Amino acid sequence: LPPLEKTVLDKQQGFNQGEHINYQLTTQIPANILGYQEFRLSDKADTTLTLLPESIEVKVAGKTVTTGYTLTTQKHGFTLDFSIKDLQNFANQTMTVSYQMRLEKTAEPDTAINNEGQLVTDKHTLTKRAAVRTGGKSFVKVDSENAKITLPEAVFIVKNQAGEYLNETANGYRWQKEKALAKKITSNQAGEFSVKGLKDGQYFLEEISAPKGYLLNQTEIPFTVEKNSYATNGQRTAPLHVINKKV
Ligand code: NA
Ligand code: NA
Repeated sequence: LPPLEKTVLDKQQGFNQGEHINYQLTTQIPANILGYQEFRLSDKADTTLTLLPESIEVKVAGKTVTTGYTLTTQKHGFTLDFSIKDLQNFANQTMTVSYQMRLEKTAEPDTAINNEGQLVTDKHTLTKRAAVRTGGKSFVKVDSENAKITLPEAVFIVKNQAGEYLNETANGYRWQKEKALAKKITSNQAGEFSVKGLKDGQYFLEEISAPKGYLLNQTEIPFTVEKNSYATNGQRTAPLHVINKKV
């Protein structure tokens, strides 16, 4: 029975919202492919993943293939419905399908985000899912003397190790040099705020606006994004306390 592999490239640190994720389906065309009535490769992903249809590339033994199939594409997946007769030329060879999907801003940190690769023939159906993640961190803005006095209207931007600034575009995040494009994050009535949709890393907060009555911390505030720095099975990780001294 023809096999099925699904892989994701460089998934070790998770991914940013907006990042283009490289996926691959691999199978092997059976020697007796002419015996089959049906042969279809597909992916159907979570709605947190958007397919880039122009990315899709079918190769056999390294060579790009453009006929011998009908491609269907939708927002969160595709189907390649192959002509049996045409696959005879590729009997006994490896076929890969490379494609990309964008992680949307609806992707929650510390959740399994699945795709589902599938090979359907008339004899059998093979299914293999893969999973990706993004990360985040919670914070709470507090008085330096009293951790229970939580402070609204504190405004921060985020920086990476290079001193670049997190920008929100329509589709997700990008690090860039212009401070005026920096996405702003503000502590709420409970003093709380978070950063969601970053891959693993060491990043920093820079306070650009203090709560009324309080000083601006001139020191950048380091924080780590990694697996479970935001949540563990729905239960939220405890916020980093960000302290403010009063005038
Ligand atoms: Na087919
Ligand atoms: Na959290």
